Amino acid sequence: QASDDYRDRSLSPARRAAALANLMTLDEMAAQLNCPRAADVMSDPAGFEADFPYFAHGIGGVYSASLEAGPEDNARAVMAMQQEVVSRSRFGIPAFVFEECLHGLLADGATQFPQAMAMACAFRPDMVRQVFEATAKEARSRGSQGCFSPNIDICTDPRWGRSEETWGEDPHVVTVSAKAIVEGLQGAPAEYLPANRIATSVKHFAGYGQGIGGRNFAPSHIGPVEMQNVVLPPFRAAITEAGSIGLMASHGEIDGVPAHADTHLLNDVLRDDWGFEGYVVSDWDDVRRIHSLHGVAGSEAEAAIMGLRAGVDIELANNGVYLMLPQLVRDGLLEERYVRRAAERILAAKFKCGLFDMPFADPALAGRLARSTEHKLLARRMAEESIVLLQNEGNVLPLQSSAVRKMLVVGPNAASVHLGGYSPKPFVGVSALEGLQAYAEQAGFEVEYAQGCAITAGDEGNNEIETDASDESVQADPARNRRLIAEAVATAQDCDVIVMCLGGNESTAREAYFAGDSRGDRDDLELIGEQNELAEALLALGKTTVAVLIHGRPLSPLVLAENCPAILDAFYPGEQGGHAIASILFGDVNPSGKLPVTIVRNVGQLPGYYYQKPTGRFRNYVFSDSTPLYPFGHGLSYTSFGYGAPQAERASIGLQDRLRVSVSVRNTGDRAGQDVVQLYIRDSIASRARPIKEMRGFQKVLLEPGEVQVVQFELGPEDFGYRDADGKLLVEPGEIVIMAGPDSQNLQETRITLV
Amino acid sequence: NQASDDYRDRSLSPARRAAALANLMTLDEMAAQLNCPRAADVMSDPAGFEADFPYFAHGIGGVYSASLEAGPEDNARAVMAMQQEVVSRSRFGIPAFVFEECLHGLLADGATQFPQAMAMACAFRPDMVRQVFEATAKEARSRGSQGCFSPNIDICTDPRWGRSEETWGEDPHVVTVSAKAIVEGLQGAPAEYLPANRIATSVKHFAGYGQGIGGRNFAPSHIGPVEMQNVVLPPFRAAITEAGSIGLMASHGEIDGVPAHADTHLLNDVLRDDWGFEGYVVSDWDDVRRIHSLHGVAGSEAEAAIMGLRAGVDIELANNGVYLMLPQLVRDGLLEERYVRRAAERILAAKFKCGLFDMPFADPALAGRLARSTEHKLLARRMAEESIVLLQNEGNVLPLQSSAVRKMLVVGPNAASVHLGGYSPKPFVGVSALEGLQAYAEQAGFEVEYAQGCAITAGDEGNNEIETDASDESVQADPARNRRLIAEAVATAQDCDVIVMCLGGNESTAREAYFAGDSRGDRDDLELIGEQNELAEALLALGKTTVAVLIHGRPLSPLVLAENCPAILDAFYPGEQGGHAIASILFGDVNPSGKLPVTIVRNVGQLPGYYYQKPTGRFRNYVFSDSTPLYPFGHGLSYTSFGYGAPQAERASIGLQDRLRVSVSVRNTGDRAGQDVVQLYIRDSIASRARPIKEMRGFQKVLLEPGEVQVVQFELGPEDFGYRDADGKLLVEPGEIVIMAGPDSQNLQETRITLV
Ligand SMILES: [Mg+2]
Ligand SMILES: [Mg+2]
Ligand SMILES: [Mg+2]
Ligand SMILES: [Mg+2]
Ligand SMILES: [Mg+2]
Repeated sequence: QASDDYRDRSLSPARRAAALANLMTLDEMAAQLNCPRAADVMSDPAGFEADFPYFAHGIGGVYSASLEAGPEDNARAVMAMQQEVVSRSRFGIPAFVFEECLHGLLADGATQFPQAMAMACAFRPDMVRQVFEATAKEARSRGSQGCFSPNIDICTDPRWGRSEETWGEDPHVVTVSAKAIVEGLQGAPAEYLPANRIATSVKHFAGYGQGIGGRNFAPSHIGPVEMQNVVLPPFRAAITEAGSIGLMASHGEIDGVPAHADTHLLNDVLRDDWGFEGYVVSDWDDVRRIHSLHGVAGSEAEAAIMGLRAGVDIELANNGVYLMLPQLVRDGLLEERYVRRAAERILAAKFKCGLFDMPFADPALAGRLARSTEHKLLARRMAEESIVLLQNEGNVLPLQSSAVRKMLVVGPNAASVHLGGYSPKPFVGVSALEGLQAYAEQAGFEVEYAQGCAITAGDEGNNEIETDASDESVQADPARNRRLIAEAVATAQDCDVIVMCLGGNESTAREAYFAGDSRGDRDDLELIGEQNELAEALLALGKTTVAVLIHGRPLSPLVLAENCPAILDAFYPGEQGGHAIASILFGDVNPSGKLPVTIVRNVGQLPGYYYQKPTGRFRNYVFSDSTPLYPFGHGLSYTSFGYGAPQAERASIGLQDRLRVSVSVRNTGDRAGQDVVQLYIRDSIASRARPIKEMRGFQKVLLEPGEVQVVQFELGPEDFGYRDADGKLLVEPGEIVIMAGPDSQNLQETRITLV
Repeated sequence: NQASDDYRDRSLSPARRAAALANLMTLDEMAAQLNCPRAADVMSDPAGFEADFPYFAHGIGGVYSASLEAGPEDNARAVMAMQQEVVSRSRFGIPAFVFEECLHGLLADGATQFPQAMAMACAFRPDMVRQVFEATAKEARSRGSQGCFSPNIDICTDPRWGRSEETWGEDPHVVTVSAKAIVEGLQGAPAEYLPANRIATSVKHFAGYGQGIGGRNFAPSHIGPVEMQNVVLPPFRAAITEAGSIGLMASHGEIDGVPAHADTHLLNDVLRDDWGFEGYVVSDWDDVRRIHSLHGVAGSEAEAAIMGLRAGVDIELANNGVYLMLPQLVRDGLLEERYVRRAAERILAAKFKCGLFDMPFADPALAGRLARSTEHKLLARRMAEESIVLLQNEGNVLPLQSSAVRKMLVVGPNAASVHLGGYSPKPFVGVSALEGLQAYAEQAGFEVEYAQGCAITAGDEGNNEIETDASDESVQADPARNRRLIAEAVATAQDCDVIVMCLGGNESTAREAYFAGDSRGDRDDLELIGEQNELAEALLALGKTTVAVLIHGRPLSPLVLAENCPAILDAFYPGEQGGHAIASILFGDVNPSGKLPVTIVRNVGQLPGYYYQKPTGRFRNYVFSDSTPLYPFGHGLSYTSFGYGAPQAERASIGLQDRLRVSVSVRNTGDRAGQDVVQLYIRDSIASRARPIKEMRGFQKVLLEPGEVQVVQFELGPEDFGYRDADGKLLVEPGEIVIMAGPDSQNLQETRITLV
């Protein structure tokens, strides 16, 4: 360690970081803890230094350097900025260049895969890794070596406008997805990142999705055992198994403790229990908000101090409160060892991502990868694996294209592309209307379009031209909608097939920003506005009619589910989604998605997530069907599947043993198809009450007609036990019920005993 | 505690008499004091009961619900006979605790039915609350009951909960103030022994029962330790450590996987060690067994008994309970006898304190004089007059003028029926809205007609006087029949110049969802159920003078009615004299002065909406939806008007341990006398843990003549300005406190002080 040299590429990132940090002044180390927006650094670095003198020593990171630039211009703009940063540091430390990679890179010209919750419907973690390996390549070639993704929050409240960012309600699903995403973006765990990979910052640590009322920023009520067995597991796997380099903290509070000042979470759990060696980044301006919003720090200075000592390493903010850290050290108010501790984490991450050893970006590579043929094909395939068949009464689907003459494609989400939050605007891709038009051209039937109704005012017809940004969204006028509905009814008279494209859009489910009176959470889970009136008016014509749901949050479409026989749930299907919808509507693709959330019947029945305690849904609501509209794991096929009971290899095992379980699944229908075999356990008696069922595995299987297969699962003590308030795994003797089936309701079971 | 202590010495303290007695008792005799089955089988056949349950050879801890279907004198005599059977079996003559329900009066045939608990919370008259429960205790003790499973001091944060009406609202200060007045009314002011004609309280449900997710009865609550210390516990802490509640009952539910009936931290560390409780912990009905059979935490019934007893449950409320295994478990070596002795001694000390050893069992003739006495009926009338809330009075439709009315239509599902709420004797006995208005018309010289309007539940139409069984599960009223009933009321209304709509919910749409079968009582919607809005809009379209009176259990969010009907009274369940109090307020003889003790959200999708949000709790609003409350906490109008000055603190800066005087002037700026509730709130601007944007710390109902001014005085201190950490330690921190005052939680002026 005495001989350690930071210029030695054969040394580990942590040892190069320590050797470099020993050469640095207080001001140089403190500059590494700032991450403003890139825009003002890129446009006038000399003026940025004038306004923010720390920039004489370089910078920790910048956020969103893509700006409005296409792939090659983005790469060149980052190279130019990096040269400005590296020229200011005595040691040539480049900036981290942070972007969003929720479902593809948030940058002009980049491939837009289906939204996270859409992809969660696929139950194909292998394809999730591919999607984010492709995202990483696009990001890194354009100069970004880190991102503020994945969102591995748990969606327990679909009122939340950010639900679409999550992989659903289930800890197992969110955990498996977390690992696939981190390995996709970073590569498999290694001392150094492979080339063409980027650092992840798993967010938001921890409990952000449990905000009361589904209101963004609102406190979460999470007990310590609930924290350990529901909310933390995806983070623990992302950190301790897949090796995520970064982590982002949560806006919110738990029991009065803001996450950005939560030493128990940010230090005791993350550093001591889990051994995290990467960086903790704040969410936007959330260190200041320990004071300005939560009222826990008495000033900006004290907020800076609380966040740093709690364990936040780098502040994502313009003119952040971390700009005060050098003077607070020099004034005696803050121990310099906390500046050094954070800067050493940042530096080791920068070494591990190759910043010191590699070019800044690769403009020509960036141009080849962006929306490449291979990446668009992947986005199409992901959508084909994700779309969920909710119901198909009377086998209306698949449509037979030879028997179609004139199809009406109608609805607020027919002609527009819908990509979800964190997508480059304007949206680029294949709307449902365009997918069906292109399919009709090949198949030889006619397609007619009608608006039907609007969801938000001004969002009608095409989505190709960039809609007025920063303009506040307004609900669509009901009177105009009823005239649009009558127009659609009239146009439908000579159509033999109606395809209604309904749901929500990026204005009715969205992140409610801190500024002003920004809104994005809903107090109702039905289809908003006049869409139900539209669907009823079309369904009354007695035509062959189906619905395709395009939307962000999980929706509870009761009127539609009651009156429309066939419903496809596509969430946001990505830039190739329209082709995938057409292929599924006509049975060229057999739908195979399953719901990664429970769909409750109405918002007054929340919470409805499937892993309730024995008392959680013990009592039902008066005069009201209290069953879910669709249970977790639900999804139909154009074929049928028969299941045998789960078979354990032994009837009894020791507290530390593993156990093999097998399930026989057979295609009992007419068409090749995929089903998702799902494995659940119940810990019958426990030292703390446990859910009535908890998913511990799943497996999507392709089966030809009449084909039968034995699907194998392996469970261990990490599956049969639970973690206590301190994170220690308890395995206790007694009965475990083991359940398997095609969803969380149609289960068969066997029982084993732990001894 | 001395060796000379003698359990027969009435000059000794209850605790010392209980120790002296316990030293004389066997394991089996002490264990028998830990059982509390339902009274009926003990009373009907005591020899058969002892045959079925051998511990009864040594007496019994308690019985539950001995009133049965008997009136006051027969009640008192039936308990005397049963107590003689009990006392004759105990080697030492230990009588039974006789536990009844006293939620809003004694749940027994012929007892005075006061307004429901949430209704009475609207009155902001804790002095009258104390009187109401003094009257209730008299009626209970004279009939042989010396303990009750009351008050319910849960916090109503989720109005979907079918038991909302049993609580005193959402605010910790209000529920704390109410809890102390109830305990001091039922038990008397804290004393070594209960005075005559008082009974023991068992404050329930410990702790967090109201926070069950989904508003679903029995469902887990998610409560952090600081929230628990500053929201849920303060009423229990005040009841236990200040008012001296002798008993306490635990909760059905779990927090973070820990059943409350097995929560050693709650039942021992906080209740025994931190607070110094010396009374008894009684289980809720069969909840010790359910540690095993519902929660899945105990591996067996024997393990459940052990968990409950060691956690700190002293007496099991159950038939054929798991505590019947306690003697054999001690003898088998699976349980230390000292836990049986710890529990039985608490029970015995409570019995001494309640005078069971030194008093007659009951008093049949006094029981007959007290039951629904003229003084108690008048108190029930006056309480309703103080509780009914004027929600809105657009254009000053109220008060009606009696001399100006000719023909009034009284219409709606809650007009002709009496509604008293859960935990009331059936069939209900009282003055319905219709009857109250008919009697007012007779004296006033105008006509009244009645129409059903619509039904809420099928078979519940017309008056509520003749008895029907509770074994017919309730079904919702038929919409087509209701539409015909709406048309009929429309026709009847054509000749009426005034329409009074009696709407809301009933004891079937808000009720306790019981354990057995598929019992239901919680709602996933807060609007008026069924066709009541249809009925209301049909009558409003006629253009006559129309007012609405709301009669219901849970807080309701009647958006349609709030938008379309200009004058709304909220009566909750106004007790057995409620019909008269409603009529008196409709015509101006009483100026309404109730205030809401909960926040009323616009719709169930905006829950939670309780006012004391953290700064982030309602930081963001719902897309395309008015996210303000429909009515804020503390809201209530008047037939006069009140002008408020700003709160004035006596000092701008005080020390951490100082008390502070604050005054608020209020002036009657209208033309008739009336009451208002002056309300004080604080905000701790900066705190080591984030605190609510405002927290009620005082209130005072005032009565003012036209033009009269009063300067209301409040005093605040460390317990008001600070907050309790996760261990219960009061933290007071230097820095700014905002002090706010006004007639409700939204119409406030403020001043700022500094703690140094
Ligand atoms: Mg929506
Ligand atoms: Mg077990
Ligand atoms: Mg607890
Ligand atoms: Mg109701
Ligand atoms: Mg303070």
